[PDB]
Amino acid sequence: MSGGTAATTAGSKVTFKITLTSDPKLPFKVLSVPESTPFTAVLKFAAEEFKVPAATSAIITNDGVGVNPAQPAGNIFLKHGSELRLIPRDRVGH
Repeated sequence: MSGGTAATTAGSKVTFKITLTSDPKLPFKVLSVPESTPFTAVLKFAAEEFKVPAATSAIITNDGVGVNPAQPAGNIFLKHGSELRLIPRDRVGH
């Protein structure tokens, strides 16, 4: 079949993998978007699956880096890649 891809593939795009590190559950989230899409939209789609507010939530990495929704998807994948995690901000700015 032509045009029957279960995963969204447009051509030049970066894949993101976010899991819940603060909660006991670890529902992985796959976000396939182009470098044009900023991390603000990426964190939004991830927070949508986690059932949490993206405005008051930050994205850390599997190593231990609190990445913020400001850089573009291309820069986020270039810096870390697909190792990401969702964490709710408790104080002003995490």
